[PDB]
Amino acid sequence: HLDTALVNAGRSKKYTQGSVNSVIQRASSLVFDTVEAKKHATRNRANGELFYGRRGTLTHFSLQEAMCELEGGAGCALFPCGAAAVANTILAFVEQGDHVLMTNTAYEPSQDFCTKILAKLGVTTSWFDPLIGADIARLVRPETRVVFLESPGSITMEVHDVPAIVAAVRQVAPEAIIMIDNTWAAGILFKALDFGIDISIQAGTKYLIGHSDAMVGTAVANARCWPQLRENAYLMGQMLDADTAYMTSRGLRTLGVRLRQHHESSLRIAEWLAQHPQVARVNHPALPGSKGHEFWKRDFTGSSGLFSFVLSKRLNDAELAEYLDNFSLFSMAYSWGGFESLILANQPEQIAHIRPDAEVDFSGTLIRLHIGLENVDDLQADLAAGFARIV
Amino acid sequence: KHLDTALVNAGRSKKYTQGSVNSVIQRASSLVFDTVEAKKHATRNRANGELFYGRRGTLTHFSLQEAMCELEGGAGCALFPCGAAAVANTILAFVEQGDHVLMTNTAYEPSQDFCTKILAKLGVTTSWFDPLIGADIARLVRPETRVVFLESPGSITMEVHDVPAIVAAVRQVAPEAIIMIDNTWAAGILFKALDFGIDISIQAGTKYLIGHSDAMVGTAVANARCWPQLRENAYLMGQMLDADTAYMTSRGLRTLGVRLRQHHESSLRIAEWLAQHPQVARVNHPALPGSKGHEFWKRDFTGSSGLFSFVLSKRLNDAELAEYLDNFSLFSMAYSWGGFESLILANQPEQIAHIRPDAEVDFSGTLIRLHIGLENVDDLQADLAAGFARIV
Ligand SMILES: [Cl-]
Ligand SMILES: [Cl-]
Ligand SMILES: [Cl-]
Ligand SMILES: [Cl-]
Repeated sequence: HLDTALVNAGRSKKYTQGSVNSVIQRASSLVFDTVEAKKHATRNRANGELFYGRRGTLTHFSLQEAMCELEGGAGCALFPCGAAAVANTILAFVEQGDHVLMTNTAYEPSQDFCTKILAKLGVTTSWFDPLIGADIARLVRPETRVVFLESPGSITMEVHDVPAIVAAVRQVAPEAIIMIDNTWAAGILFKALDFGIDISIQAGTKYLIGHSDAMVGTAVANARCWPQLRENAYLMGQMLDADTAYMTSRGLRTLGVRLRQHHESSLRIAEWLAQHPQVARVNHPALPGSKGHEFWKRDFTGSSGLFSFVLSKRLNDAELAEYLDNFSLFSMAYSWGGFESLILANQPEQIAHIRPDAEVDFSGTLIRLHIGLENVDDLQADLAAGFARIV
Repeated sequence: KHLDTALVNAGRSKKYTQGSVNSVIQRASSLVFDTVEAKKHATRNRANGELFYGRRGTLTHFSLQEAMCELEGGAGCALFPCGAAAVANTILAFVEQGDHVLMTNTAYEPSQDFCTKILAKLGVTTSWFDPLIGADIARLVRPETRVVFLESPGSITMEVHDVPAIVAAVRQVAPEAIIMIDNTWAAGILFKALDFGIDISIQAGTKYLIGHSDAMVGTAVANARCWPQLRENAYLMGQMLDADTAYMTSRGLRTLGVRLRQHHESSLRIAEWLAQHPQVARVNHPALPGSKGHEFWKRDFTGSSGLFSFVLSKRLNDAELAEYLDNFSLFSMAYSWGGFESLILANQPEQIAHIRPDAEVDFSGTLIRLHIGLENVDDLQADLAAGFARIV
């Protein structure tokens, strides 16, 4: 069962050496006792033998083993943050002339990587609606090489129909590299590699770490794509420091108890918001009526704590400040996936600007919440006080 | 005023240290905005030293960036998870499809491999030059040459560029070229690259900045002209350094003086002895007279580090290689360098020839690269002497 796997994944004796957790091996240089030992390490430098710190130490090997088991992949590449994982995993599979097909609900830095970096390297990008399902077939070009998913979407939380998207992509381009940003699910609430996706990318920064105090990107690839991902990310010098690798493994151990609380609390708050006269719409994958909710219920095994809702009106700048500045428990900050609750606002035109090939369908101010581990009645009380300030 | 005082103090402003000697370690992704106005101010200054997002940095990163900018005389310092990431992403930040990169053929092998295995498929071509080409590099600059990549001394074989001659030649034919250098051997301070008209000085902080072989970090200090593009394009690739390693890099600066002076004295003494040794055909140490580009090192550097190489009087067969390398008492076989301990590695001539693109090597003996650590220099010499005894 998954809770037993979260506790045990990666904690083999060769990495833990008697402690419960892996050792922390801090290292650039790794010492070869003999020429024959150096030859053996050289041959196995991509297969978990100590060779060089850029390839990893015992601590990295342990985390890689854990992520491969939890996400069901053949290998796991480590990056200094989620944006690095997205950028470098896409880059590992394109050449000049290739085309990228990305959901227009992709995390904004992911879009910006395509339009600002890939574009000047001769790699084009086009977009698709997250609910496009099987109609994505007509958007696959002869030169399309990567299809990039993100389910639920960033900020607006639309859930893909991945079985329909994958089936349609494979009909037109069987050898396409299908990737997903699986951060919201922490890679475990949606088993992407079981759905025909080639690579599952996460900002471990969010729920894997779970305490908002470390940054880490991971990419777990199937056997078909792992050697190319591994070697091309390595050619860009991509790695994670040993101590953060340790903290990522450590975060796995409480991921189950944390996510169950994030799910329980955020769904309760979402249900209350959906009955609220000052709320026009609630974008929570687990709430019935939300875009792609039926796909979430069929394809996911749980929910995390991040969602959004649209207010009944567009706040003016004075109301936005009166609303946001005076919360007692919710804090304004970027990122999410930690133990504390956060709030951020976007006006409709701010979302429209980052929805290429699409138009927004709401006019109220959008509020994105991360529901942390605080008492749910206290968080509700905080939100209710905010509603009172803008009524 | 002097460098040792700067190494002790660089980056240790009270806003970062907050009462302790060293900067605080601020571990964060989320950084909290008290008000909408505060978020607006942070957003405007997210590339200007104001707390905004962990990917941009915390106080710990700002402290290190301030120190690197001061020590290397730059306008900004980008941070990367290792030196190879700094090289790959600093080159990538300036190239576009159709561009050409002109790189010394003595570049660090992973830097070459990035050019030929990543850049090539992105429509960016790379060609090479001999490290001693000097002013004759002009004829190699193409209309599409965007980056000129130096590494002085070179990897393994330690040839020192004539940077003034190279830079003047490039500027004459392509003044808008981005001139970069991998300045790792100098720890960015023994050769003040940005004072020589180089645009960006890159370092594997992994080596002498960290100084204990237990953290990986890359840095790239850019001049005012190139800093905004380096910064924003490295950021779009998600390049950053964890807060704790940033702290350890700043911490390493504090002993960088006493360490480098010991590495210099010990390695030059060993090089001088190797140069008199009948079992040694050539000593590649930038500080040793007669070494390739030594006169440029003496004119343009202010010190030496502890990494160098020498060529044996013969090519060792595989049995001799094991007998030699396996039985050292103090020197250890490992990659990397710049730590407190001494290391040894061997390369056959054809191995080096393979990583000298469009070029041949000019020696036939087995090449031995040494990093001279902080051990007693007489002990290290005796260890080498015992090694010579095994292959005589
Ligand atoms: Cl195909
Ligand atoms: Cl965010
Ligand atoms: Cl020019
Ligand atoms: Cl090395």
